[PDB]
Amino acid sequence: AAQTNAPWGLARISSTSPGTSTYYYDESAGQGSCVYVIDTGIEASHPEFEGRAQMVKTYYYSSRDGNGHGTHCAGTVGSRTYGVAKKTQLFGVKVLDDNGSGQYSTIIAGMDFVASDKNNRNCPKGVVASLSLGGGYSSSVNSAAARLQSSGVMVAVAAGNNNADARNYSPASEPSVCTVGASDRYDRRSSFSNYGSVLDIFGPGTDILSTWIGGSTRSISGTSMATPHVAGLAAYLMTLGKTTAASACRYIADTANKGDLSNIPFGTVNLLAYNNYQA
Repeated sequence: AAQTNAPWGLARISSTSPGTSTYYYDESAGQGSCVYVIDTGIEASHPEFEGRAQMVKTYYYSSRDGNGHGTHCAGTVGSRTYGVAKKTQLFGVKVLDDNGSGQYSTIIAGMDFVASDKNNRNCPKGVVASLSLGGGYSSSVNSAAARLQSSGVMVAVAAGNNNADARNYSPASEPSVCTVGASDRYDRRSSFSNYGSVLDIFGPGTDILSTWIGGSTRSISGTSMATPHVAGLAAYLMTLGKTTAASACRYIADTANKGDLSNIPFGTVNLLAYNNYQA
């Protein structure tokens, strides 16, 4: 399948070169997979989600996304126009309030929630979790992400936006999950992207168009935007049967575009997520 005039990041993940604008992907499109977006919520009524998104858990007075961040990330995972995996099922877990903040204890509870809740859902092709959040190093936060991964969920986490080594941030620094840095449309490391040996992969993160609350759209930047590209890619590849939740991060690294990004610090992987789809 070909989506013309796609957001640059979608085109990038199906291309061996920057500077194109058509996204190419297998029509299976993540059908039969599920992606949990652990964030500020999802505006599931947005026409872009086509009834495939639902809120399953909140720790606050509403499950609605009063911020937009979670809706944007969910759109990059799986919206019809802005998403990588256009037929996946999206499940929202609201661990962040409408200001985008959340206590680590709430975030940990949300990760343990997903590890159990997947047993209440139909995801024959596999389960992914996208975590566009983080703070300073916490062994308890890292352990929760490790448990979620161990339970059979492909965990993708943001590296962080400090232009610093991600070893000092959580869950970015957990070795067993997939830690995602951000790049721009010219294949440069995004100015804010964290780096370091704990990164596994880069995805598009600067000037990413996606869904927003109020049935709208907007372009924003962050490792929060790169992460759902990788989460959606994992769901897509799992639906194709090419990899599993336990092996998808390594597979994405195996099949990435290699050595194409600029301003990658010595010791950080130079790997850009790529779906290797041959039309």
